[PDB]
Amino acid sequence: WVIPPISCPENEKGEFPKNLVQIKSTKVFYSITGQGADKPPVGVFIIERETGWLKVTQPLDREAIAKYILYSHAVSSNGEAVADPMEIVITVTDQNDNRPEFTQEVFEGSVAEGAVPGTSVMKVSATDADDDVNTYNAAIAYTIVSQDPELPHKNMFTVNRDTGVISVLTSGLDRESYPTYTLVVQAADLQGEGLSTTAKAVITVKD
Amino acid sequence: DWVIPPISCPENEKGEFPKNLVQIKSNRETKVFYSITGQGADKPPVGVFIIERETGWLKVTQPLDREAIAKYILYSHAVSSNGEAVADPMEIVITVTDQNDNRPEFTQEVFEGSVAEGAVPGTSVMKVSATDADDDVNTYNAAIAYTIVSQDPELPHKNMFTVNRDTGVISVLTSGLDRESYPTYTLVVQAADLQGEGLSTTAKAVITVKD
Ligand SMILES: [Ca+2]
Ligand SMILES: [Ca+2]
Ligand SMILES: [Ca+2]
Ligand SMILES: [Ca+2]
Ligand SMILES: [Ca+2]
Ligand SMILES: [Ca+2]
Repeated sequence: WVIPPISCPENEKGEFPKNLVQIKSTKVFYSITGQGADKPPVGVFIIERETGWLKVTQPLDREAIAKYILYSHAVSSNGEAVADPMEIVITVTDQNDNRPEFTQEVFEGSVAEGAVPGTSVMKVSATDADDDVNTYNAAIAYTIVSQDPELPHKNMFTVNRDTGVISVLTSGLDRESYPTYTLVVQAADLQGEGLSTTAKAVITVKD
Repeated sequence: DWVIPPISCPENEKGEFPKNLVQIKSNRETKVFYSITGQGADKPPVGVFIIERETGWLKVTQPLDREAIAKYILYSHAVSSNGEAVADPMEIVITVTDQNDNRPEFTQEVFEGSVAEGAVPGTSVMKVSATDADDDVNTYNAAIAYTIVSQDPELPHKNMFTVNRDTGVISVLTSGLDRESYPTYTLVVQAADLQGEGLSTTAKAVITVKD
């Protein structure tokens, strides 16, 4: 045989089917087997019997299947396999089509009112379904969007953009005055420059 | 003949470099040395692509940028240890595939428009436009949807105007324009790719109410 590495981007558009590669091996008839061919999901990839042109029949979702393993078969017209089945690996390449997702809707934390600026309070966390191995499409930066109340100061807390750890930023926390803060926290991919989602951190001020 | 399949590589890849692409081969029989020529190999940008001289493994050495170069045209060479080419150079085409790494940008910071006060709801006012440097032929990464983010003043109500999400045409949505109370509106308009769901930017549309 001879089998090149094969790639298809997810979320393609336009006319289908789309040509991938021509598989070459008495007239020969080409077949593919495997999950994605004759097994679920059935018919995502096909091959032309006579030409050996391997094709994709629909847009792909990498977050469903990121890698397909198929086998090509070559059968003469008289009915004999003229070659061993050849392993074909198709790599589905990533597009940034998933926003980060916070693991909780409302994270809860507490802080001692006398805690010095720079004191760690709590941690927020988010996942991103996109390709964190080969891309930055899942590279999350955390930021604080808003603080309620805006008292005594507007920015009482800060979040570490890599780790999602929230710390005391400035002085002035006081249980008697404002016992609770609701922060809107954001997670944004492409290292903060990309798609984003929000959630809340509720911080209660202790003695 | 040579054997050369389609080669593609996504832009903006991270991780360890270099990365394997495909193995280049010829059926010839002495010890063969492989090499590559072209822009991206031995010509500017030099060394983006390299080949292992004895194995024929073609590799990329760094992240690519489709908006700089979307397609490379290289040639592979096969030379015996005695110094004679043992095949004719083979064209190798490398397609750089798109990532959504460009946010849309409006063609102006402030678009200016104007509307007669008694214009019936549904009347076209002005147009906003944005472009996107990503691949609009093959992806949704440059597929812009227009929306109105905000209207100032919010009087006599909000939603005085609307925007066609495909065309950027701003029209009168509801009645109530009154130049002697609210002489102008500043709309914050957004263009967002992936059909409205993706990367976004904002601009202003300032509308002067005529009589
Ligand atoms: Ca997907
Ligand atoms: Ca993502
Ligand atoms: Ca994806
Ligand atoms: Ca780019
Ligand atoms: Ca874009
Ligand atoms: Ca791009």
